[PDB]
Amino acid sequence: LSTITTHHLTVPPGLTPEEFQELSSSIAEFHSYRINPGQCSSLLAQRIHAPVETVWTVVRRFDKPQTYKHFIKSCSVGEDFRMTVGSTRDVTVISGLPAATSTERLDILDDDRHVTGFSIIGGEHRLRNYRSVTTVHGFERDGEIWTVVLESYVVDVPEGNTEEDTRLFADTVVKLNLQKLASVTETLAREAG
Amino acid sequence: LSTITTHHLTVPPGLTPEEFQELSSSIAEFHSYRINPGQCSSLLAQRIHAPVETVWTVVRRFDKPQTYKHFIKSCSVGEDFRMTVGSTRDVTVISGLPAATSTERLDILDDDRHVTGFSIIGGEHRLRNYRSVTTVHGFERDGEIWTVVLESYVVDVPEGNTEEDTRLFADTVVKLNLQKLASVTETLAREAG
Ligand SMILES: O=C(O)/C=C/c1ccc(O)c(O)c1
Ligand SMILES: O=C(O)/C=C/c1ccc(O)c(O)c1
Repeated sequence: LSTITTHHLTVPPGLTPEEFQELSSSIAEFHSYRINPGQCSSLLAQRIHAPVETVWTVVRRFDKPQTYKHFIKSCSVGEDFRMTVGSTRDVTVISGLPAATSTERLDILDDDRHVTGFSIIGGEHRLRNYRSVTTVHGFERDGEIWTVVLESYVVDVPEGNTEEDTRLFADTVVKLNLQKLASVTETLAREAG
Repeated sequence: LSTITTHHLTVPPGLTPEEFQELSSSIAEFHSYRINPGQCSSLLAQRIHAPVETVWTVVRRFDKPQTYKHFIKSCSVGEDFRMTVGSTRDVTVISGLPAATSTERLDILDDDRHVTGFSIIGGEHRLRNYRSVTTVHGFERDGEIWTVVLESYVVDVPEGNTEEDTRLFADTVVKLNLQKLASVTETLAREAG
């Protein structure tokens, strides 16, 4: 039947053991899921040479995912949008197929603890019933400062797909978007303002 | 009926007018196509802070596209592969769909002029009858050296797609792969060896 993910028990790629030891409690709290047959789940990590709040200022902008994600043709939130849990956005993904819309709901937004997350609630693409959580974490050593971003998801494996089929695709997309996040926020950090 | 592409008559994004003026003859020679209704074509450019031959050493490796492209699960050329025009490779693309194979043929390989190109000759994906050409070009100013990579393609627009549907997708993939090429070759340059 259902099982618990083990992301919080091993070092994900792109994290050092030292970083993992500081983050294991956060991974248990925010990046653990109860999964069912036909679902898969992964945890990805990205080190960023910028302060936490600089990274968080970009991560938290639910209305502007194109600021750090690839393959976004457009994203609309409509008038009267407030940055509050329950809000939705309509994302049009660059897919090489006829353009549709992924409708996504903001599930979590904690500016104190630097946690956000969302669910895909409709849209006809390769990530059915996708739900993800992103957390942002600060590190220091001898006055030097960096950030780690953790992003996990659960998603349905489509009929005819292997788990590897779906997991490798979703991991690749998340990893590439985190690399964009790292580039964008490192530029913001180096330029101050 | 058929028309000629105009890539050689305007500055593509990511190129300066000065760079374009030095490259317009190469764009006419290597990045111009006769296209038909139902096809689209684009030219993309990427500046790289590395010497031409450093970039070319990576660009030319037809057997190892994963060295600079994203979304490659595997690539096989089989025993007795020689780097010669007419050779093929089997590329398995990370697609979130059940894994298949894009069979691709090496169309051009000129180590003197730094031109290569390939065609997708089978594979059941979003880039039917895709053909592309990549050229690598050196620039100098006051002893400083850089490279521009130009990559163009022609591809079929699937039934039900708009030209923008296909062109935005193919452009995004090419642009992201060129960014990876820039990162990989800039690292090779900075480390020498
Ligand atoms: O390629 C697909 O099949 C879907 C990709 C996708 C779907 C929803 C998003 O928010 C997003 O950034 C990417
Ligand atoms: O996403 C698709 O539909 C196909 C992508 C694709 C197809 C062939 C390649 O060589 C490649 O790098 C990517």
